[PDB]
Amino acid sequence: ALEEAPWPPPEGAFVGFVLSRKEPMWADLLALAAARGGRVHRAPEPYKALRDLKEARGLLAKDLSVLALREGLGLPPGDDPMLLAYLLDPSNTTPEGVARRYGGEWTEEAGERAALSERLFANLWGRLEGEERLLWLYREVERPLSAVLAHMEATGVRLDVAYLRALSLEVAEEIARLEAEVFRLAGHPFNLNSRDQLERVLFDELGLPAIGKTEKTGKRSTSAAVLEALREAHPIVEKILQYRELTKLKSTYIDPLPDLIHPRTGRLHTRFNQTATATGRLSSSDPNLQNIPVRTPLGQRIRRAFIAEEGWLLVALDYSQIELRVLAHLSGDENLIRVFQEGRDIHTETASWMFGVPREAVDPLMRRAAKTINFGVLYGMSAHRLSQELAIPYEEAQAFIERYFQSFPKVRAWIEKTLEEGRRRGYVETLFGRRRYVPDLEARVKSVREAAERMAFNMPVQGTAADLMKLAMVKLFPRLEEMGARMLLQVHDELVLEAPKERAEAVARLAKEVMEGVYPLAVPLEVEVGIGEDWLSAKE
DNA sequence: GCCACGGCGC
DNA sequence: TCGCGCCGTGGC
Ligand SMILES: [Mg+2]
Ligand SMILES: [Mg+2]
Repeated sequence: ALEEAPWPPPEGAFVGFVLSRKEPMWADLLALAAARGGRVHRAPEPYKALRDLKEARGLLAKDLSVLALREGLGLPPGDDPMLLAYLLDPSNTTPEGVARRYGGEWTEEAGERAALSERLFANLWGRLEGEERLLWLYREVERPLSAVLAHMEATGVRLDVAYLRALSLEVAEEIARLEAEVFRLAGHPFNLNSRDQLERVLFDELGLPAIGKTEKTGKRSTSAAVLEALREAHPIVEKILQYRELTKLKSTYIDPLPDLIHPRTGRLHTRFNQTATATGRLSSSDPNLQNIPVRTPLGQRIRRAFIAEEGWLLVALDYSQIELRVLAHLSGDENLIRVFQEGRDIHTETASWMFGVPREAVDPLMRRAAKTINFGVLYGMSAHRLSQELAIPYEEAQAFIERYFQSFPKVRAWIEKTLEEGRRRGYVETLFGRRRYVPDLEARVKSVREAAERMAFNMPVQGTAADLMKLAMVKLFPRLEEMGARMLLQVHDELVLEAPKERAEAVARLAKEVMEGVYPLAVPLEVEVGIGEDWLSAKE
C-alpha cells in the first residue's frame, strides 16, 4: 500500500517539492516531502523541514538547493534522475517528458514527486548499466556540476542600474528617431512592431516587390532576408531593420533586467540549466546570455551593465577557438594541428595554408575568409552563405571552401567518418562519450537529411567544448571557495568570476591554469583572461 | 489570461 | 537559404 510515515525521513531519502513558480530564487516553497522504499514522509512546515535534509536528492535537485541557499541553508544537490535521463538521450529535458517516456507521472504533489524521483532513479540507473563513459560523465561532470550551478544561480550578479537607465534612454531616443523617419516615408503612423501592419505598408501602400511568404499563415513576409533585396534601393526598408534591432535589444536585454533584481539580494539571479540542449552546452535564462549580440557596440554595452560588488572585480576567462582546437584533436589533421602549434594568430595562420603564402603576406580580407570558414566548417556553412558573409561571388566562395579542405583533408575525412558512425549506430558522440541520437540521417527528404547531417557532425565538436568547460568548472570551484571568490556566469566558451580586488590577480592566474590544463588534447588549450569592474572592461 | 505565430538573436 | 528561446501581435 501507499506507506506514509512522519517527518523527518531516513537518510538517503529522495525529495519532492512544489514551488509557487518555476524560478527557485523567486518562489515560495509550498510543499516538501521525501520518499525511501516507496514510503512517503510529508513535511508539516516545509521551510523548517529543509534543515533536516543533508542533501537534495531527486528530480530538479539543483533547484531545491538554490532555494535552500537563498534561505541560508547548505543543501547540496546529489543524485537527480533528470541528469541520468539527459545522459541517456539529451532530448530528455523535463521531468514531465522523462516520466512520460520511462514511467510514472509528474504531478503537482510533493509526495508523489518524491516517490517518482526514487523509482525513476532506479529505472534509469539500470538502463545505464554497461555505459561506462556516460556513467563517468554522471560522476565526474553532471553531479558535481549541479552543485556549482546551484551556487552560481543563488549568488547572482550585481547590475549597474544607473548605467542601464542611461543606456535605456539612449536607445529609446534612437528608436524614436527611426520610427518618425519611417512614418515620414509611409506618410502616416502605424504599429511598426506589427508585421501585419508593416506588410500592408510595404507591399500594398508603397507597392514594393514581395519575395517570400510566411511559413504558416501564407502571407507576404517582411523578414530580413526578404527585405535584404530591397535594402539598397529603398530607404524605409533600412530604417525598419535598424528599428527592429534596437527594439529587440531593448525589449530583451534592457527593459527586463532591473525587474530581475531580487529585492532580498540586490542581485540578478540568472538561471542555469544543464539538461536543456542537444549538444551538452549549458543554457541560461532570465536572461539568456547566449543570445546577447556578440557583434555590434550594443551587445557590448549590455555587458557593461554587469558589475562587480564594491571592493571586488570581475575576472573573465574565455577558451580561444576551442571548437576548432577540438576539431583538430578529433580529426587528427596534421596541418590544422600545425596551425595551433605554431601558435601565432590562428586565422592568419589558417589563411596562409589556404592561400599558399607566408603569414606576412596574408591581408585582412584573406584572414577574414579563413576566420569565417574556421567558424562555418563546424556546421557545414554553405557556399551561398559564405558568399553573402564575405560579399564575394558564389563560385569564389566554393573555391575558398575547397581550398580549406585541401589544406586540412583529415577535417574533410572526419566529417564523413562521423556521418558514417551516425548512420551505423543511430547516434554520434563527443570525446567523452556524450551522446546525441541522429535518426534522420536516413531521411528520404534531402533537405531534412542534410540538416540532420549538419547537426550530426557539429555535435561532437560543440559537445566536447561544452564538457571541457564543465569539467573546468567542477575543478575550479573548490579552489575559488578557499580564496573567497566565486563563479557567477557561464556563456559560450567563457566563464565570469568575482573576486576581492586584492585577490583578483591571483584568481585570474589560478583559473587560467586550471582551465588550460583541464584535459590534454593534440593542441594546447588557450585561455584569454581580463579583469575589470564591469564585464565589458574584463574583456581584454 | 491562453495560444499560434512571425521575426530574429546565438 | 544558417534549432531553440525570446518578444510582441492578434485571435480566442
Ligand atoms: Mg515559433
Ligand atoms: Mg494581448
